[PDB]
Amino acid sequence: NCVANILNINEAVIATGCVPAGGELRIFVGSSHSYLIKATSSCGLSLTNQVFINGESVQSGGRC
Repeated sequence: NCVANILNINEAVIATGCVPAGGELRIFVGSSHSYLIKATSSCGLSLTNQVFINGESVQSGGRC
């Protein structure tokens, strides 16, 4: 499996979550917000037809 992490403008881990193999999971980031993270065959994290904001970035926390 793969891990999904969300960072803020300062590239600081603000959200965390787990993502299955070849799947996707929505993580909670902010007082009231969330972002969907899709895991590719190569554990590549990416958004689902959606864009980021405030510099929100995604990082692979590693293995679940």
